[PDB]
Amino acid sequence: NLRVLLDTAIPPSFCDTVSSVLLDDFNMVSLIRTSPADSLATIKQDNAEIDIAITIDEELKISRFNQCVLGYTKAFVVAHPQHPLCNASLHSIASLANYRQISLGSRSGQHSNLLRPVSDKVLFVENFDDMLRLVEAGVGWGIAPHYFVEERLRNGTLAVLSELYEPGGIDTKVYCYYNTALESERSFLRFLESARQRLRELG
Amino acid sequence: NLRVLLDTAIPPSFCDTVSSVLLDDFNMVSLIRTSPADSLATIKQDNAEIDIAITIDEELKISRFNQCVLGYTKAFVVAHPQHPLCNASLHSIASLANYRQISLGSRSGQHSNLLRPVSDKVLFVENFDDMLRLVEAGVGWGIAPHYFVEERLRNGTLAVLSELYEPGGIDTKVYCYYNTALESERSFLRFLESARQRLRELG
Ligand SMILES: CC(C)(C)c1nc(Cn2cnc3ccc(Cl)cc3c2=O)cs1
Ligand SMILES: CC(C)(C)c1nc(Cn2cnc3ccc(Cl)cc3c2=O)cs1
Repeated sequence: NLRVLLDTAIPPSFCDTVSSVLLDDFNMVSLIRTSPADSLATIKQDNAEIDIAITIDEELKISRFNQCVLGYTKAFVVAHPQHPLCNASLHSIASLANYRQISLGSRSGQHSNLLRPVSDKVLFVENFDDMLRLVEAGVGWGIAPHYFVEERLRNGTLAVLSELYEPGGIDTKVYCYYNTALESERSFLRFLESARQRLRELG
Repeated sequence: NLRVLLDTAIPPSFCDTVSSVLLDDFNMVSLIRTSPADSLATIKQDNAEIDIAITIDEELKISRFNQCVLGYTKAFVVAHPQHPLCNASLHSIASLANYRQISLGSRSGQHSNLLRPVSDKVLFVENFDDMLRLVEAGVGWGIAPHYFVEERLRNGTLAVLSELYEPGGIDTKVYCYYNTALESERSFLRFLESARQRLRELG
């Protein structure tokens, strides 16, 4: 019986790539979604008995847990197209610290360097849906995964601010945190191989 | 008159891409090499009067300085091919904390999250040459830029440990830190455009 944690920044297309592989080898595979803000916090509770976390969050090192890289994924800074930063201050880039950010909150109340808010005017939410709902309402700007802003950018509901900072979207590593135990069995290695190929072609 | 800082992790091929561009627009262009460990430390001294830093090091935000991404570059974990971690513990990956690291020292004595050593047994050096000299001598392992370990890996002098952690080498963003002043003049934007194209095709 195996527990796997995917944060809500991992496209749910990926979430199949593993699932088809892991059931070849394992009898029971439990998939658990979490805020990227909650991914590392969670696996650090032993009682949670997580054996794999796919998350964008980075941490020096965790107890009974090895890190590797599965691949890369995109994120944009988005705001309401009428937003002061659309074009008028767009070239400014570092203006973001002065406008209100819609940031993912953490249950733990504290954040990594990566996912810590950058503005002093912050409004915390649990998930990317809440974030973008508020961002469409012109309440603030936010950083969301590509799969969450695809539709809205085509619709013109949302506008990108990040293109000058990082053309093509903000490249973000996807880490695999894995219980040290798995490091030997060919099963885990099959999963990595597939998972890597299967997220390579999603670019 | 314009001062530009390239850390020693930026391939010196790149270091031309800019230089050909910047002299179209500027009359005097001063190129300054620094340890990636010293790049941000340096520009934070106003008396240094740096107007651009190309560095792999990341920092939340700097005074009178905006950040953007020029592109990506490779880094490998290397050790002497006889090294205990070649193959015998290679799959271990997190063993690195237990073997001696050859880390870039900083003049400032302190390091970013990114460039901070990961082993407790550290041996600091000024530059990647010293690092690899010691790594060939089997004294410890180290993380070096691709351009520095190309030859030695073909020669078999050095071996990669990083391939399971991150197939293809460790992707590392190259940031451009730029004095806020430049954000308006078309000159800087020409430089970014070129610099981005010119580092894209170096992959
Ligand atoms: C603050 C600024 C410049 C906009 C950046 N911040 C990050 C760090 N960061 C944060 N939140 C994210 C959420 C989802 C995803 Cl998919 C990625 C990120 C991310 O990289 C980078 S670039
Ligand atoms: C500790 C470990 C797992 C091996 C990693 N550390 C980094 C962070 N890091 C550090 N030193 C570097 C030097 C040159 C270059 Cl080109 C890149 C790096 C780098 O990414 C990543 S992966």
